Amino acid sequence: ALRIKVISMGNAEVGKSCIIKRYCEKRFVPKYQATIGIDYGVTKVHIKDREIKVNIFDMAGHPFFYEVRNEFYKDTQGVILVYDVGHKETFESLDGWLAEMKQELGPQGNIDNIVFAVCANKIDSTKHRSVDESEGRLWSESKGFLYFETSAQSGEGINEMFQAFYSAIVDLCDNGGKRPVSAINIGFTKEQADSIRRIRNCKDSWDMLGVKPGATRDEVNKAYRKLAVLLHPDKCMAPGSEDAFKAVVNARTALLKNIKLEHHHHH
Ligand SMILES: Nc1nc2c(ncn2[C@@H]2O[C@H](COP(=O)(O)OP(=O)(O)OP(=O)(O)O)[C@@H](O)[C@H]2O)c(=O)[nH]1
Ligand SMILES: [Mg+2]
Repeated sequence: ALRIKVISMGNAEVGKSCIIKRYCEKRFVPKYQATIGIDYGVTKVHIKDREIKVNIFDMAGHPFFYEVRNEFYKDTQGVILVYDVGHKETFESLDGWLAEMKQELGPQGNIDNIVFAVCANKIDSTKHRSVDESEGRLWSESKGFLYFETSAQSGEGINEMFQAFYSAIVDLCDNGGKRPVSAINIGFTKEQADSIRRIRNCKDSWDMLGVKPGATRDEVNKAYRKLAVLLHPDKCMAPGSEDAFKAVVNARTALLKNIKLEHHHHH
């Protein structure tokens, strides 16, 4: 039986609690009760035919609770990221939510092994709609997130979002908690293809990472990591990316070896 952790993020009054209670407790009330810091609960779901025990940390969206929320970003498998189509400041704030999560995970952190369901919520409201499906779908899908139009009041989109959410999370768990490689684009970036070819026909390790002689260890480190995320054969399906990755790895150590050796014979 699978044990996972789900959190909710997004501005106050956006509907995080009511999305969760609509699907898990089959209930909805119009009366607002702001989450105070964080609400913890356990629910059980059966998706695929894996039995999933879901630890939910429903977070409070008000900024006053910044310090309360920071403890609960680590070891997260799924995120319910919510805004209100009727209030565009909640959609714009979503970059800040990603930033806040990304720092509580440190530089190790790869939100790419986390499933995100973006919920454009309250589509049922008569009120003037200020965020359109194009804009939210583009912001979400361009980041590898799922996107759904939802209403906790009507139920629209709720069951479909949660079914897609938990299936992506089951797929993530069956792959060791690493983002599953999707057949829907075993293609590859153009800059990926350029970097692989530029790395074949390169005979110098300075130019292989894009740095000139006399570079800090910290600069060759930071050149290396941007190529590593670009070219790792797990992430990049282009032919020859494994050899390009190996070449980048070996170049980094060639430079790091001579840097520290020139620091030891000089100063
Ligand atoms: N019309 C409409 N109202 C909604 C919908 N979802 C939530 N609400 C209302 O919006 C208010 C806020 O909903 P919550 O779920 O408590 O919002 P929240 O994101 O949990 O807010 P905080 O916990 O304070 O961050 C409540 O009054 C809900 O009734 C919706 O889909 N449609
Ligand atoms: Mg809440």
